[PDB]
Amino acid sequence: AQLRRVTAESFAHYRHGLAQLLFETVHGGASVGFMADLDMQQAYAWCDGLKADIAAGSLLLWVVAEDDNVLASAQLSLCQKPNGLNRAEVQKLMVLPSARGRGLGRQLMDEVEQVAVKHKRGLLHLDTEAGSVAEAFYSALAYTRVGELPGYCATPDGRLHPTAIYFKTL
Ligand SMILES: CC(=O)SCCNC(=O)CCNC(=O)[C@H](O)C(C)(C)COP(=O)(O)OP(=O)(O)OC[C@H]1O[C@@H](n2cnc3c(N)ncnc32)[C@H](O)[C@@H]1OP(=O)(O)O
Repeated sequence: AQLRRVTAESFAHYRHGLAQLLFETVHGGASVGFMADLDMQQAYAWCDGLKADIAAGSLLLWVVAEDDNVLASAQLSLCQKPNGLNRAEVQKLMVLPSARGRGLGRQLMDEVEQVAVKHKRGLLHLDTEAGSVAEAFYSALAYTRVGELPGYCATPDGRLHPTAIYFKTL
């Protein structure tokens, strides 16, 4: 199982594995953008909407994989505004339910942070469901908690919940 940065040219190889990861993460209960009715048709559409920012270089995408089998993934959105070059937003960090607790989340974030540094990004920020396993995760990775935004998004079943803002100065 290896970590690879995905390009526009290698995307096709991981597209299916990435849609299944999103699929299992959503139905595992996480708030990562979708509802309980997400099916593979919609996961594929999510994957296809990533292709252009990945080809344009503003969205970096990684996966931890066994060939085409994707066990986890992480993305970094490089801010492109003329006064925001010092920052980037971590998003879509996900690990198959069955492969959790084995350190994959952390192997991804360590890559993300090192590439962030190689792209002169002094600031990494993100938001994630308040009270979720993702909170203890970022905290363990020494990300600082800013606080919450109430009713930020709904859980896959409809319930409104807050998101919690975290950051890391690299
Ligand atoms: C911007 C963002 O991406 S927000 C999206 C966040 N993603 C999600 O909520 C998706 C659902 N969750 C997941 O896919 C996973 O649980 C992730 C990505 C949050 C990370 O999970 P894993 O890959 O299994 O984490 P990993 O084992 O690398 O975490 C390392 C440390 O984090 C902490 N940790 C991980 N899982 C947990 C948990 N369930 N409870 C408490 N602490 C935990 C621990 O400190 C752990 O060190 P340890 O194993 O010695 O105790």
